[PDB]
Amino acid sequence: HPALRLVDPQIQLAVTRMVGPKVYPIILRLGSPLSLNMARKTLNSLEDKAFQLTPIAVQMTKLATTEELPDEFVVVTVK
Amino acid sequence: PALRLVDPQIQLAVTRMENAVGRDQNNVGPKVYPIILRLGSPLSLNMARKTLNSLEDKAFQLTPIAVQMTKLATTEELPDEFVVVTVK
Ligand SMILES: CCCCCCCC
Repeated sequence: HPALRLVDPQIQLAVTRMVGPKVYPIILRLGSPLSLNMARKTLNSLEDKAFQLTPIAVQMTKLATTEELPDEFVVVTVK
Repeated sequence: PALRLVDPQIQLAVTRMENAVGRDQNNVGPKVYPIILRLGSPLSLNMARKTLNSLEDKAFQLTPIAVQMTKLATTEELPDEFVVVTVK
């Protein structure tokens, strides 16, 4: 019943292990939902530094027709 | 759940198409960030290329990809710029 969902092309997957860094579109077969946080060590004190997590809102159109699928991509599956 | 550290073979690519003001920020390239999983429900990853190009229905060649992820225990193991993927 989970229909394939296409992640918009500002979020892609770089796979160096198969042939150099290659960006690949992302398909999601969501079983459980999924969030996406950007982490940087920019909460600088006088001595330490902390991590701030700014969530990234990823737009996910669900796939209408399988003809829309690209020639090549990666399928991330969440159970 | 526990924090796994995906090895540099697999990283997230994020492109800033514009700026905050909408300034056309093209020809600057993507930005690759190491991935870390707040992994609850387990996760899979398959490369896919189209095959069976006899027009009938388009088919895809799903070759699984080995996700080498290492459990992290210290903060200096954590880079100063990364991405956290959270699954329930
Ligand atoms: C919304 C992007 C999901 C990327 C998951 C990558 C896990 C190796």
